[PDB]
Amino acid sequence: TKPNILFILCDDMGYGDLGCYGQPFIRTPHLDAMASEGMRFTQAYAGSPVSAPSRASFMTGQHTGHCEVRGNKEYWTNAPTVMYGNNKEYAVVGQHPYDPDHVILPEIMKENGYTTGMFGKWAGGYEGSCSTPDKRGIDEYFGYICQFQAHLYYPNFLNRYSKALGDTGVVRVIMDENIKYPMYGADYQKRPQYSADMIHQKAMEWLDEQDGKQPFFGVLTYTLPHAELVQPEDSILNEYKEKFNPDKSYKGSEGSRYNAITHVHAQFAGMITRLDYYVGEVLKKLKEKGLDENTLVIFSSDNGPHEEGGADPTFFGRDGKLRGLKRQCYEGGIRIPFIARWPGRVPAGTVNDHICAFYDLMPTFCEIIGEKNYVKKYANKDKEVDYFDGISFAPTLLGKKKQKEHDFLYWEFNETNQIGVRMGDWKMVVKKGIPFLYNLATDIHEDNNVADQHPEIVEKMKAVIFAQHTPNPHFSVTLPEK
Ligand SMILES: O=S(=O)(O)O[C@@H]1[C@@H](O)[C@H](O)O[C@H](CO)[C@@H]1O
Ligand SMILES: [Ca+2]
Repeated sequence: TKPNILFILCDDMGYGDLGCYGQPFIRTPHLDAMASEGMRFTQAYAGSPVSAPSRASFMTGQHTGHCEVRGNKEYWTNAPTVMYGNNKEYAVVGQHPYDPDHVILPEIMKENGYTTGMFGKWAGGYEGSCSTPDKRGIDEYFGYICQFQAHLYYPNFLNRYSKALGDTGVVRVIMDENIKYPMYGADYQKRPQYSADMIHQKAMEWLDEQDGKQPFFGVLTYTLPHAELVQPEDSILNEYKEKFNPDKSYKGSEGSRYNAITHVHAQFAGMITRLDYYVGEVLKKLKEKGLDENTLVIFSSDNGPHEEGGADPTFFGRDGKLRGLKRQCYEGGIRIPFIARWPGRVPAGTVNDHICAFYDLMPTFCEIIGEKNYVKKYANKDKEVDYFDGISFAPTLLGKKKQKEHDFLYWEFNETNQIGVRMGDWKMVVKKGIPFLYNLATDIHEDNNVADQHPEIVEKMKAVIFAQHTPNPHFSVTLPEK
């Protein structure tokens, strides 16, 4: 009968920003109940310390030493204008496209008889590119094609692809009341069409059309709690304007599409309690429709905590254990919350220390849906080598037999010019070609560089960097000396 699978992947949430992982100032009751009926992962990693490559890793089953997308690259900077009211907007939006000759996860599900849904941020390819959801195995899409467009929670348009409405490809749905008002300044909050509510409703309409004939695969890529720090001025926000006193404000960034706002500690806390509430409505709806015993639901985040649009990770991180933010190959930039729930399949109230990353999700779903020897089926014969880097963690997720272990995890990132490797207790961060070494068992906060005492380990972990990194012309890093 094949099981349904939902993956809820949010935007710029830290390892320590949820209650069940140890946040002290924000309520997350729906996700904490999910973990209490679920399995909570303690050593789970993003594909990258930043959005586009992390999402590419998940989609491709490849690490950033091999992947086509290894960073954020914009294709809208020199696009022509289009006017929505008095608002000058970009006529083509989005980021670098996925390689059309390497398979992604939505296309494997389609081959296996699933119907496919995706609600929120795409960030896999610009409008008109070789990689938009219509061409890469998505039946029903609604949200933001472009990472930069997602900066505004009250935008001029959102993107749609709907077989059901007989769209021939991606269109723009114009937000008719928003366009009457500026994009920046005092009058911006006169915009009434809030993106995260409108995108959550479309996801919920899709789900209510589902029944126990065809299996369904859903990607809920909601933008909370990414900047800007603007939302509805309702009860959720007011609870936190109460708890936090005094509070700070944000001056704004017109060039970054982050609007000025007051009570920034209140804004950020409200945005996480709002996302928790959405996840409450998903889990209830699955029970309401008799879907709960045959649906796997996973919650995670695309990278480490942020400091954009008035965010204050220092205040919210008071009791946290990990070093660093988004963009850093330090543990705080890559390690993320990961919760799984499947009544009577995934054991309830469990913690799981298995060392795993987003590039492991492709083989994990393949093993769950019955699709055997996926590499030989989907690998491209016209390539000199078609890399697949993942190991399935389906065994440990069902607490059964034969869990296999990585020799290493690997990450590289251009903006901070860093490389990260984890090999058991040992962790390497290369900065501008110089290796730093830490033991995570004696030093989780990565305070003591012990490269001096451990040269045999340093060379081994360089031997991994040399074997795993391939040329990519679009994104570059400095390798250490041989
Ligand atoms: O989470 S990320 O998408 O990496 O956030 C980044 C954001 O920090 C940066 O300012 O602009 C890019 C645009 O591609 C993304 O929106
Ligand atoms: Ca992100």
